[PDB]
Amino acid sequence: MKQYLELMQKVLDEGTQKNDRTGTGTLSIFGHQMRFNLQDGFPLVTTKRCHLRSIIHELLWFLQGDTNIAYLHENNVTIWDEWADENGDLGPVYGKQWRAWPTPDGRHIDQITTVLNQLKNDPDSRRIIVSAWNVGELDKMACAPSHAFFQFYVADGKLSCQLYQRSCDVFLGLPFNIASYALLVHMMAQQCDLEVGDFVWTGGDTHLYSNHMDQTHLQLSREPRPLPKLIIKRKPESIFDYRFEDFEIEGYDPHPGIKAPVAI
Amino acid sequence: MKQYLELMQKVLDEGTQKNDRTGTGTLSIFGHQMRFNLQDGFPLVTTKRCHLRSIIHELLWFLQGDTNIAYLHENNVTIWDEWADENGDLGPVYGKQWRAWPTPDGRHIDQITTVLNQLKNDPDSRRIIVSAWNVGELDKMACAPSHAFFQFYVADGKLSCQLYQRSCDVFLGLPFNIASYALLVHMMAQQCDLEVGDFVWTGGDTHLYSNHMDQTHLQLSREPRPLPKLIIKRKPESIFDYRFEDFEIEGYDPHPGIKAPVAI
Ligand SMILES: *SCCNC(=O)[C@H]1CCCN1S(=O)(=O)c1ccc(C)cc1
Ligand SMILES: *SCCNC(=O)[C@H]1CCCN1S(=O)(=O)c1ccc(C)cc1
Repeated sequence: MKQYLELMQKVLDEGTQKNDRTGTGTLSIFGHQMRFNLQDGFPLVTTKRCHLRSIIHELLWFLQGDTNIAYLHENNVTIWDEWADENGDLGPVYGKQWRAWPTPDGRHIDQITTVLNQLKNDPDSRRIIVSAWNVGELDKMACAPSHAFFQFYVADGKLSCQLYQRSCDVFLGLPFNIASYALLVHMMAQQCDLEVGDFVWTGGDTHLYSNHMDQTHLQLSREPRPLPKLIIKRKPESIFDYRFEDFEIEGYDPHPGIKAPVAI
Repeated sequence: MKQYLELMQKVLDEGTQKNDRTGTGTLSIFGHQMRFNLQDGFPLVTTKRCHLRSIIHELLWFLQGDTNIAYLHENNVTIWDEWADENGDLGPVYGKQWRAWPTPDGRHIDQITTVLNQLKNDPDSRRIIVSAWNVGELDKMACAPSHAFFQFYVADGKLSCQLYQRSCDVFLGLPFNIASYALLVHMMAQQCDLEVGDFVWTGGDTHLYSNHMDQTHLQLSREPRPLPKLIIKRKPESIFDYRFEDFEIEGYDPHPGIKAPVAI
């Protein structure tokens, strides 16, 4: 997409050479923001085909609050396979913190139920937030949350959401992360009876891996296509009742997918 | 400063007229990002006289982990006085979370000491983060954090910092928050033998209260002056040992102070 393709070119032109924990290099910048008006269309990258299948399964898995990858296994989603332990456990990563953030005194906080009630009873709140950044549980996680904190906002009947992404693999993770959050906004807008507003994406350490450079150069030579349109075929009773088949993307016409080596 | 007046002009030109928790009335935009290269000068607003006295006191108080206004009220700092209980307590707000985030297993994490060690030993880490967003303890706090989460980053010997400010009073709070974090960045860079890089400010619900409108347009009729300069006079043994008198501002020649009323 245009903002996506400008950010890629910005990392190339001004990123500085950095080394990651894996000994692979990166070109990196710090501080970047893009805004997607979801009424202009579903923000799925069109300069390389992006499969939504796993994105959709992951989001539902998150909202259900389980962190073991058996559900992903049941639908053959393998994006989390390498962090899981022998029992398929990730520790208390995203979904555990979204639905059951553990308190000092033994209880759990359901941040999705909270934001849904704030959106419905107090939509002008300035603290309609969900944080995955549970400092006291970072050491138990298979990985520290990348897409770390998000906030919702309502204006003129429209629901917007901003994500702070402390660490961003521009080529491989970003298209995935942008779709995931746009998806959730549509879902929440429907459950709160709102229209969709903007998806504001803000990055911390925003980088392109050194072995993503040919694929980036190839992707910058293509021209973006008009954005697709998301169709939710059925309005379920609550935000926790979506099923994979509820979502359809229409008008998606991407250039060919581009394969990139994944860095562990 | 230029970035600061551009943000005021943006809220006035794009903002949505809404109300506050008290119902006061705001003009707000959702999502914004701006940058201050700290080698250009210490980002203290000059379109109205701002006093660094209180900001320094508040930051040393935060850094001690303190949440009682006693130290602030001794040094005639009254900015927290309306939130404090009859004992002067604010609850586990900012400084408590910075220095002793309570984990579910009964540990306490010192986030500042953690980012200090990560700056010295793993400056390329993509998780050098301090979060005040302790979901579990928000409702024990006199108010939920405004300047909720910040991240450090190092490139070419310079220390940068990005803050995610989930609610921003642009006219009254913002000048104080930008100067607070820029002072923090100078202190950390001093402790890690780094030079200062950029302060990146990102906002969530970013608003002007409607009783600050004439003050805001008064400010907007003035030209930004040249940025003052910060001189630190000593290199204390740790980031926790700075004193008020180690800090000097040079070249500060602001337009006149502009008073305005605060929100409850
Ligand atoms: S575990 C270290 C950082 N990686 C991640 O969190 C990965 C694990 C699977 C999902 N995320 S992702 O960054 O959103 C992602 C998604 C898809 C691909 C191909 C790579 C990364
Ligand atoms: S407790 C409700 C929100 N108010 C604050 O968090 C205040 C208390 C003092 C620090 N903050 S502030 O938003 O940074 C601020 C600073 C200075 C003035 C004059 C007003 C508000």
